[PDB]
Amino acid sequence: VSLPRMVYPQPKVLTPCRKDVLVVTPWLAPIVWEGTFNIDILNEQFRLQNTTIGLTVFAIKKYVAFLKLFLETAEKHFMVGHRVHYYVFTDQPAAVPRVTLGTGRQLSVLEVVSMRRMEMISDFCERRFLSEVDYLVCVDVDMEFRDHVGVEILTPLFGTLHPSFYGSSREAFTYERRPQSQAYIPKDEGDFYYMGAFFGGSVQEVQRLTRACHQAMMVDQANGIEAVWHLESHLNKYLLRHKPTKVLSPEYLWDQQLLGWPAVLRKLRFTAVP
Repeated sequence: VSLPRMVYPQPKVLTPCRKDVLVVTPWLAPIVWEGTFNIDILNEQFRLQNTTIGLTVFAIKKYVAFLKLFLETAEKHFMVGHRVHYYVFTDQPAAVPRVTLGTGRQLSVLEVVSMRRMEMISDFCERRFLSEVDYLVCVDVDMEFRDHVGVEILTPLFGTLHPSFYGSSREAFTYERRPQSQAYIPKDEGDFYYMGAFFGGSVQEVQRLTRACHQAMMVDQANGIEAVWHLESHLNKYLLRHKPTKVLSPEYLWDQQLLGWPAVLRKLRFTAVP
């Protein structure tokens, strides 16, 4: 459908807002920073498609303690105005807190180890996710939303710049460096260091990613090697070879106690818990 008439400031071709950071990758994917997007336009575009976003977390053993703050803050900040389906995978269904949800938002508790996590997405819940949501977003539970995380992130496949490495040279990236591992990346390769804690995309692309990562992890297991940073290492190999269609800035994965609040971050949207 057509967008309706909208009144907003004209984009200025010769006076770009963000001159301090790279806002597009060399394969022409946007890198999402505050000041690159008009959220009203994006909200219109995605609401006209009746977009449903699946937010998936694993909360095992003591990590169930983090669910209340995670879900409460997601209610304030994550995809507000859009349809949201939370999928909470846990070994303790009874410890999932009772959190009040806004309209058009639902929560499913799925009762159940990075390889086990990939199995849930690509195998056990494959049909379900295809039937229920348009996009899947995969995050860690020991986190809280502090600001807007919305449809600006949505795209066929995204990763997020790891907050410790966004300013680093590729030699410093903690990729798997042993050629015996399927996640191996040599010193002269690499675009970015993506964090394992925040990635997503269309259901089909996230399933493709998890299927590929699971295969790679099984091959490594058969060869008696475990990648240095586990899923994160495999995600980085996958995203090197299959370029993401958006990259999220570190606004989307931050640790203020560890890293402060640098000028390059206008907002701190999703953060580690103090």
